[PDB]
Amino acid sequence: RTKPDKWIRDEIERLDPHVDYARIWQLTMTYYVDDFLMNLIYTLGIPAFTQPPLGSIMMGQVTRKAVDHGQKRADDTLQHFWRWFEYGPADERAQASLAQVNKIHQALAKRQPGTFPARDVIYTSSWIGVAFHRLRLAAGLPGLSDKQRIAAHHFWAGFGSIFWSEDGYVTNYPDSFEAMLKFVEDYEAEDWEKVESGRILGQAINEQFYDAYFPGQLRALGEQLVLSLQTPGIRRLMDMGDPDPQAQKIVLMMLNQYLTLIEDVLPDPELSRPERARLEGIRPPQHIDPPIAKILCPFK
Amino acid sequence: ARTKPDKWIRDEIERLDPHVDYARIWQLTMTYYVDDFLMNLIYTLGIPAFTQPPLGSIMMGQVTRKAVDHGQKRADDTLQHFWRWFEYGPADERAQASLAQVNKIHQALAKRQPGTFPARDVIYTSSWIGVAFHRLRLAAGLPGLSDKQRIAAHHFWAGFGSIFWSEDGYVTNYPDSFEAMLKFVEDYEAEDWEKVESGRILGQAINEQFYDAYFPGQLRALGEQLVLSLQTPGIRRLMDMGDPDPQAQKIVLMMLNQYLTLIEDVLPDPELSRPERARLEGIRPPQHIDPPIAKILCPFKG
Ligand code: HEM
Ligand code: HEM
Ligand SMILES: [Cl-]
Ligand SMILES: [Cl-]
Ligand SMILES: [Cl-]
Repeated sequence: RTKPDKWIRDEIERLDPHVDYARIWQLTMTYYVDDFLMNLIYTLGIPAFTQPPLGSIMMGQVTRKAVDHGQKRADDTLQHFWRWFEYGPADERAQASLAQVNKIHQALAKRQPGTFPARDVIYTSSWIGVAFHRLRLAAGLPGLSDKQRIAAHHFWAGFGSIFWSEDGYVTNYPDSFEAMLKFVEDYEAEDWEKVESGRILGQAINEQFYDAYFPGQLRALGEQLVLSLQTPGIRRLMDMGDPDPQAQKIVLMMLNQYLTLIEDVLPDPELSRPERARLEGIRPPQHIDPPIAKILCPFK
Repeated sequence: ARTKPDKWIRDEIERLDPHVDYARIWQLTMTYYVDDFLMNLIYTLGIPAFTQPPLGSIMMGQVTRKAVDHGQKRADDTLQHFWRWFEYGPADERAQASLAQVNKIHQALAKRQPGTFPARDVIYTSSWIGVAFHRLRLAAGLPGLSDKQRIAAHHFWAGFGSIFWSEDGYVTNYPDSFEAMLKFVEDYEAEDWEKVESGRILGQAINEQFYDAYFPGQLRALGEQLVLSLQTPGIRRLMDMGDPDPQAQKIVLMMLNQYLTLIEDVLPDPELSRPERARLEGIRPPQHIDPPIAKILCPFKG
């Protein structure tokens, strides 16, 4: 062992959340978090991101990638997310990945105008920046600490500034973590039109998670986990159904206990998950190097 | 298309006669709610128990080396037999022909190293398996096997005993009840077994197979707490496994309690046993490949 059994909490406490926001987000989102939890977040996220009809149409009907190749879509998305999370928006390795995502979105926008308003870039990024926070609160665990919240804000405000939308690069971002939460909650309270494309996509997204981590007879358990964590508003909008009240209390407690065990009790990891992944003989699919492009709009 | 009611397994046991239908009751106890993960957990807890006698850890760890050098294959190969026995029971030719193969294996091993397969150890090992889920449940704060499950488990393993070869002959004189099986297991585990390096080496390779299969990379620590929380204090000391972190132990035992509660009491019962489910998959899962068999020499009588 190179490090003390407990060092992550302490190292965050030592850092400045206004300067070291990249490092704090990395410590928050890439050490205790593994491929399973990161997949859980993506699974909860895509149906949130696609509350606008044009988004569920785009993914579910137009490209079909989530429906016909759900596993590849999940792996492809996460290759980018892990890279961003490891290095942050000031780093060229993350920026060149984002440049590729911007190029993808730009071509999609020509196929279907109105799919990429800045509103949705703010929402999606804000969702991700508060995701683990909200998941923890749903499981009865404490929210992110003061420094984690401030860092998460600066991290996502930073990525916002280099994130393309049909309204241009996202210059005017929520002002604080609390402002990100309120944006996400306000957006989720909007009167989105309910559409069959949303149901179809939500189901394909859910099934990817089940197929990866809860195969065969385990499906039912995995379903309770997702339906226990997905917001009531998004479940209704996408016809996902509702958790069994008894199962929900149990699965949330099990998630609570697992996170408690790895955070408070068992030794902290010495390396981030991406680092661990790059030591494996075969590169795990979520940790393959994302495709990159020319950096057009550099971080300021 | 649900074919069965959400809850039918408990009720089916309740309708059965544990003195006649013991094979079916054991099947309902050990092959529906149990999956490959839990079955692997039972194997992992079992081998170091079975090898408390030095000659057993020597045989597996030094002589054949299979559990040390090919742990995953050993686990799969053992469980192919266990699932088959559990699905059909000792009165069934399919299980008998598998056991005949295991008897042949043990017979050749016993010639290589006499004293490795006394009736004592066949009784202990089979009794350990017959009370394994019972003890695991009690360790996790759940109720033990029900009246009929206990009776059936006894008859099941008494039956297998009668066709199980040992160096003292086929095991005719078996513990007389579930309670007697539990006391035999407890008495054996209280014995003053000689502590030997072969035991440490084997116990650690057994543990590592489980970690490698279900708790890879950073998950290992969690997997270790699970095993060390369930393994008996006596066997941990004997095999230098160490002791669980008291905080982690309480957490992992509650998580196991809750998972079993969820699948048993809350979520719909499975419609098919795990072997049945397994035989529907495009590729046969390794635990559920049909075991190697031999000619039935000593047929079940009862
Ligand atoms: C909100 C509206 C958005 C829509 C409708 C959308 C849709 C898509 C589509 C259609 C793809 C191509 C793969 C496919 O056919 O499914 C894609 C790729 C991607 N998007 Fe978005 N996106 C949106 C916003 C965002 C945001 C805000 C992020 C990140 C913060 C993001 C991250 C990605 C990544 C990393 C990929 C690459 C995945 C792959 O190559 O399959 N998207 N998106
Ligand atoms: C009492 C001491 C026992 C010892 C030392 C022992 C040892 C062994 C050995 C060495 C093998 C061959 C595979 C290897 O190289 O590891 C084997 C096979 C097997 N034994 Fe035993 N055994 C014992 C008792 C039992 C009992 C009581 C059962 C079941 C109730 C059992 C079930 C099996 C099965 C299913 C196999 C086949 C696994 C394979 O082919 O890899 N053993 N045993
Ligand atoms: Cl953070
Ligand atoms: Cl299954
Ligand atoms: Cl890892």
